[PDB]
Amino acid sequence: ERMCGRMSDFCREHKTTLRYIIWGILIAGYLALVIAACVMNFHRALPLFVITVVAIFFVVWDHLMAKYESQIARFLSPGQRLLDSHWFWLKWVIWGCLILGVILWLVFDTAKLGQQQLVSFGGLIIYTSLTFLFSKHPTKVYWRPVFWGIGLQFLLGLLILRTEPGFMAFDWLGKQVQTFLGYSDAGASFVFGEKYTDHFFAFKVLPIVIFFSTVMSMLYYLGLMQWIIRKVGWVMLVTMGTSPVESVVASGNIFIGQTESPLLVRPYLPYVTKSELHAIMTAGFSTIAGSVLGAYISFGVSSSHLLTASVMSAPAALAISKLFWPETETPKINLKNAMKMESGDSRNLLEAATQGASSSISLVANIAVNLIAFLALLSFMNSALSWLGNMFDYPQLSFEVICSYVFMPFAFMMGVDWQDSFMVAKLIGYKTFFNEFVAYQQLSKLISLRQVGGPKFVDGVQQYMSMRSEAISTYALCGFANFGSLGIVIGGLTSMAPSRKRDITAGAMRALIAGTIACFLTACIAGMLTNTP
Amino acid sequence: ERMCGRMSDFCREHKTTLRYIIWGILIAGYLALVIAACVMNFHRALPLFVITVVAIFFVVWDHLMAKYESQIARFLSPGQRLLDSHWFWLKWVIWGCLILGVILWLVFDTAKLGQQQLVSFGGLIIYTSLTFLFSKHPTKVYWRPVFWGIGLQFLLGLLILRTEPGFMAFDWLGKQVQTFLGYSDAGASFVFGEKYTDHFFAFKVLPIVIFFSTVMSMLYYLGLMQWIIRKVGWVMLVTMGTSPVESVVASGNIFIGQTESPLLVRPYLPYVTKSELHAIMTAGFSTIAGSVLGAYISFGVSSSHLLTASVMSAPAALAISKLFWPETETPKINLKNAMKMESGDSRNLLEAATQGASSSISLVANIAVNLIAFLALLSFMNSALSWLGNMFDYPQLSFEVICSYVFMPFAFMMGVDWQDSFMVAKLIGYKTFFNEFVAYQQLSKLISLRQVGGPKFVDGVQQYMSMRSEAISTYALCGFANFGSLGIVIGGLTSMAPSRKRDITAGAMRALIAGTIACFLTACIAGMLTNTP
Amino acid sequence: ERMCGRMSDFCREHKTTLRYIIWGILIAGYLALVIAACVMNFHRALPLFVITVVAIFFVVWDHLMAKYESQIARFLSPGQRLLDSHWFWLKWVIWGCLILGVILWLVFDTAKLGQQQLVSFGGLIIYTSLTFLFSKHPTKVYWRPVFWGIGLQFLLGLLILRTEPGFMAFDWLGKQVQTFLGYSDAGASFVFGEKYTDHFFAFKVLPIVIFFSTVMSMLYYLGLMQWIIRKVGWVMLVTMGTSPVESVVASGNIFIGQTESPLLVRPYLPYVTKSELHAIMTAGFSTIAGSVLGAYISFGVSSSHLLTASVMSAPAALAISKLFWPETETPKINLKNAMKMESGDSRNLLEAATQGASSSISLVANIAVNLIAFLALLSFMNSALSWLGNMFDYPQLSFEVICSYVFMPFAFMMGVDWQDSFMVAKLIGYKTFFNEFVAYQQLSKLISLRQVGGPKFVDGVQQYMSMRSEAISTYALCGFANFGSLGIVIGGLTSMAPSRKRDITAGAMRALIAGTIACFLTACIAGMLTNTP
Ligand SMILES: NC(=O)c1ncn([C@@H]2O[C@H](CO)[C@@H](O)[C@H]2O)n1
Ligand SMILES: NC(=O)c1ncn([C@@H]2O[C@H](CO)[C@@H](O)[C@H]2O)n1
Ligand SMILES: NC(=O)c1ncn([C@@H]2O[C@H](CO)[C@@H](O)[C@H]2O)n1
Ligand code: NA
Ligand code: NA
Ligand code: NA
Ligand code: NA
Ligand code: NA
Ligand code: NA
Repeated sequence: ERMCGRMSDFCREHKTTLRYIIWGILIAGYLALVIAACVMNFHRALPLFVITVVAIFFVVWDHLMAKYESQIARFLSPGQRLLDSHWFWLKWVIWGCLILGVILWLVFDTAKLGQQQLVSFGGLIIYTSLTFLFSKHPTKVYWRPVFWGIGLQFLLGLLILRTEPGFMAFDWLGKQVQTFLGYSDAGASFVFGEKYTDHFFAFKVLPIVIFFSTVMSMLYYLGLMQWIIRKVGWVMLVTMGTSPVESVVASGNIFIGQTESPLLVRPYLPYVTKSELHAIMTAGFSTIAGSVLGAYISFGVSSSHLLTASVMSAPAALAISKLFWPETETPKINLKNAMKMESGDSRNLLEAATQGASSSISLVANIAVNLIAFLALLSFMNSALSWLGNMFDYPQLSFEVICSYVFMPFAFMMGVDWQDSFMVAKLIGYKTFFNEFVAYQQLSKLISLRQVGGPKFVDGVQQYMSMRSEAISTYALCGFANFGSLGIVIGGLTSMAPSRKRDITAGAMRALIAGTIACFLTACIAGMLTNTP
Repeated sequence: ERMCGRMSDFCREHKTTLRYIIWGILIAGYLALVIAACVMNFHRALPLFVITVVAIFFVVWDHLMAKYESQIARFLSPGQRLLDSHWFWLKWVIWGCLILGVILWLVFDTAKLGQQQLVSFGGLIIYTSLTFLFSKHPTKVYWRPVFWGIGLQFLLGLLILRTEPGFMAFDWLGKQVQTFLGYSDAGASFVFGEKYTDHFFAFKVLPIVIFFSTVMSMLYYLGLMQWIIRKVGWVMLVTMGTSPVESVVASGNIFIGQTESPLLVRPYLPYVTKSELHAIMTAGFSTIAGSVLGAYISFGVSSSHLLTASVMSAPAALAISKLFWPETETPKINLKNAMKMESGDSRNLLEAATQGASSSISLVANIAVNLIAFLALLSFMNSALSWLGNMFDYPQLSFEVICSYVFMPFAFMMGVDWQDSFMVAKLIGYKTFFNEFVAYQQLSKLISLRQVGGPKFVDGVQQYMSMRSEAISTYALCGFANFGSLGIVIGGLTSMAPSRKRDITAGAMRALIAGTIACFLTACIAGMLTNTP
Repeated sequence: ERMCGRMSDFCREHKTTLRYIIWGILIAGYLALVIAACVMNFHRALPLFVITVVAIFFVVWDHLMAKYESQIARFLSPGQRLLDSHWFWLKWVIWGCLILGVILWLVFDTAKLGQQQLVSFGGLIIYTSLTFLFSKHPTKVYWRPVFWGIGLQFLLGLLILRTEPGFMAFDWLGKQVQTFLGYSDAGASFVFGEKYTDHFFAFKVLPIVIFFSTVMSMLYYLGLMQWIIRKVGWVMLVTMGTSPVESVVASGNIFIGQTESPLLVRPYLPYVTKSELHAIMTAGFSTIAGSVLGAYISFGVSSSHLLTASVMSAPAALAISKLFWPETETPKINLKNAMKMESGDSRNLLEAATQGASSSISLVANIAVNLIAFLALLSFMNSALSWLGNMFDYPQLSFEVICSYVFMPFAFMMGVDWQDSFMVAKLIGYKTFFNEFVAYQQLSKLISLRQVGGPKFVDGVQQYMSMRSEAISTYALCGFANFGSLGIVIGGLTSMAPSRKRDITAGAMRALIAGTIACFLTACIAGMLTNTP
């Protein structure tokens, strides 16, 4: 096999040029398809052209930043020095302008919108004040992250809610997800037959969770998920001044669950501080995963609001975490170590899909069993309370009634009107004691009732509430924060960092409370920008 | 935060009084609700008053025993010394009176009831004699536990079967369980839709198992389960004279499965003797769990008889275990170590519920798969036997026919009449080779046939049997003793005590046989007290 | 208990004779039943007589070989020496006769059958040549296994396809399996109700997998599976000259999956060579398991062809493995060590059934989830391609179209006609990127369409293809070779042999390719013997 040896030697000699040429040919073929499509018809091929353009722009941008990082940093340095020199007096001017802007916005927009929006702003202040009073180290508070996190939420809300471009963008983004979740019906129909709709939740909704988990694993293998995570984490790190580890985890928890987001930084967990560990747990409790997003949309919950809430939950989580548990130690991990995220042990795309599918088995099983147990307990509790309430000739006592009268102040501070605050309080109670699947199920019921158009009151009982209240409830309920999740979060994090078991347990409860506050903070910002129809 | 530090110092200074006062206020509030309910109406609030009274009585009782244990023991000592002094002659009088009482009961009650009850008593003697002949150490038999265990069963049967108070109490207790298992329909309806009744067993019965497992975990967290276990174990220990470890496990196996009852004593397993290890396995094989109780009731099996059999199975298990495998060593574990039972790692009630729910996944999955395999094998075996039986012009040969002609003597000794003994033998065969889900399914069929009222014989084949025979079959089938369970029992116990693998394997088969004998012993006692309608 | 001690002493003294006599009595009873059945009627009892006769023959044969092995080997030795002496010249005569026979068969049978059969023979040559060119060590090729493996396939095909006895035998064997898979309906009906047919695949097909897995475990406990494996492995070892380890694994992969066949040789995995490890993986990828056989038959795929393909896949796997990755080291494991296969830790038959049932849980769960994900991805890909294809006014672009135009040459070489080659290529694509459940589902659709008798072309689109093409597709698709299975195969084999992780990864890709080639080789042989109707 002398010829074979010569071929092997030739391949070894010019390995780099051979593969580079092959990739170049593939790129040229793709560009040829794009240009030909535009030539035949442009209006029909516009989205393909747009996707190609943005991809080219980002690839060129990333290459330039990597290659010319030193030159750009040196070029920026003189301006930074000048700003540092004049900052001692310029800080008052900047702060005064920002305060004036906030005042003007309240006077000319919030007051015009109505009283409820002002109450939302007041609740935002009150929640922040309460977090300060009950802080771990009230004296040792670094206020830069708190203000920046709130400001970033306010800017995101303005761009996505009060501007036609952002409103259109997220409405389009939500509609694509709604289209994407319909593909799972093909697999559900075969496995469970054409009668799979006889059992809606089990045979139609859970397959959506399976399909999304598969896609998320495929994206992780390709590396797009990390690409977005790094881009977002840099913004939060630069503006807020947080540690790289917590910034990366917060950015990654937008798309990933509480139990799989810390895996983005596994080696460095033993060396993190208590504050960073608290922030990690807080971020997990203040967000949802991309696998369960489709199920909530299938119920009837707005896709745009869910996406907006998930994005806004990261800066709030870090801001509340820093205020609730500030940093009193020296961080050890650096930016390069945090940003590098180890992809899984998948040789090819299809193997990644199988791994994602297999992981979804325990996910759906636990979801189904937990729902069965919780609803069974709820029915038992309601029957028992009715039995106890009949002694005083009040047989209507129920878990809902107690929660409505208990969690009412929390909803009123978020800007919900007096009548609907009692209805939102029930959803808050469902989320706090059970999981958020129950709360969104009840919320979907109310949304459907309103869309039907039936009477708003029957026998003196309110049947549905306003559209604005539904939006606020959507933001407040977007989280994995429940008393039950405390144990599994602790167990998983100890399994990843056995040496830090003592520290993990200490901050878990504070993190669980911080996550709920962060969700409420997002709801307050949504409430003060939405209008009363 | 000087004020915060002062508040923290104040809380630390009087931590004990602060929490005690809070608990006192809660207790006062509960009492205020109870008294107010009684004032408004007494007949309507009676059960709440009763529950409060018994709870107060037990709390006071437990506190007094804990505080005044030494004084009470010293007060009792003189009487014990006097009894010991006169016991050498007083033992004959007591034994003679007990023998005379047994004779009188047989003559004036059993003979009046009929021949079958006398046969039940004879079978009770015969089973005990057979256990003695095939004992491990026939010479080294301690007869106190054997007689006390049988006597306790006889007293329990008299109080629960032949007295209006006990009969009413357990009928009421069974009805509450029947009400309790209906709450799972709320969760089943949502997960599996309103058509969940199209698939009865999978979508309605298994959720009952999930719900009960959840409740059992919640009770274990609160500590009620241990409270009852200690109370029962003390009675068996004091009367029978068994070791604390086996007494606790036997009392706990009334409510818990064979594989989770030994966890009540995990640390001390390596130090137990062979006899105690045999008793532990025997108790597991002679009882059922509280999670599968609802499924059996859903089939149609009597709730009262199931509860009565579960209670009566513990003294029988210990009695047969001691006789079959008596003690020839010195026990090491003491009472205080055995009674202390380590609760699970659950921070709150809701976390306990989630843990109980998660554990039920493997339970229902194994149940469903095992049933599919066993019934498929049963159909294959019956077809093969019919194929083989046709050679001799007898195509009716089947697994049922062989079992009916094989296990008939065991049922006749339990007091079943000649005609129905062949029908009970089939159920015994189903339980021995398959699990007890199959046997109870067949028993429910027969119960439904009788309740319908159709012909008792069609084409010369008996369709159903008497009510008394159904009760006896209910007692005999209440156990986890099957050839398949031998492996999983050994594996789980080795996993808990790796060093004792050699001892565990040796006694597993004897324990499996002892459990079946104990179940038969309970059935014999039930048969000799029930009447022929 | 002096009598008991005497009985124990008597049992110990003559333990061997006591159990031997008991077994003899049981054998005599069985023979009495057989003879009596024949006496009453012979034609009705014929199959029982046949089974008894063959069992007796094999038992006697095995005993004689074990006892008289040395004498037989010595008796054969002189002939072997004489053949070795004259082999230097006799080899040319034997080889020439074999070549002449092949030529005569082609001229007088293949040419008569038609052109397509000749193309199948050409494809067989071409696939072998390609494996030679891309071999790991082309110079160090041992050609004995390659020719013997192909020859054994040719002989098996002749006996099973072109002879009435073999054709009848495998048709009968397939029909028995079809009867055997109907027994699972008994368990499915109870667990999932009488409406279990509303969801065909989940509630009827998967239980078949559960039932077969249970039966396979029971057979493994009894030892029949090993008995057949040794008999087949000896034939392949003697004729082909392969190592005992790979021969045993190849014979065992006919009945067992890729992940459980290596367990037949667990201790010796660290000591195998690279070539043997490659052969093990190749055999796993070139065969299916007996648990999934029923599901494929339920779809509508021929049982006889599936059995024939599974048998023919072992010699092909070894032949291709040796050619693709020949041996350049010295094997260490011997025949006695390889043949001894350690049965599982099952005390009795029923425990084995439970263990087999439990293992099937993960099997069916992974199957269902993988199918849901793959079909969902397929729908998404097709929609995306249609969206991209509309730019060029070609909205019919799809995964099927691309695969049809890509994998066409592979199907044409196997002997499929021009029109049907494009249809077979789609099935090949489904098997390569997804699993073989999808491909067989599509194949069953085509088979049903043909059996209906509808038009073969509608709107110029072929709806179904010939019966011969369906057979060829059946042979080509019989394998577990897919890109996704690569990871799980590597993980399982590393878990069994941790030290060989580096070697396992290197040969996995070559093994995956070899398995597909082996499946194609079987299809080519089937194509050249089947006739065009
Ligand atoms: N991808 C994940 O990690 C995930 N998804 C769902 N849940 C759990 O399911 C519950 C309800 O959806 C949540 O509270 C979580 O505890 N976890
Ligand atoms: N809670 C438990 O431990 C449990 N419950 C059921 N089973 C098993 O399920 C089988 C039939 O119910 C029993 O024989 C047991 O082996 N075990
Ligand atoms: N018994 C087994 O080992 C088995 N059975 C099925 N599969 C997997 O299921 C997939 C489709 O059946 C195959 O590719 C295998 O990867 N494995
Ligand atoms: Na999240
Ligand atoms: Na949130
Ligand atoms: Na039990
Ligand atoms: Na029992
Ligand atoms: Na196989
Ligand atoms: Na194959």
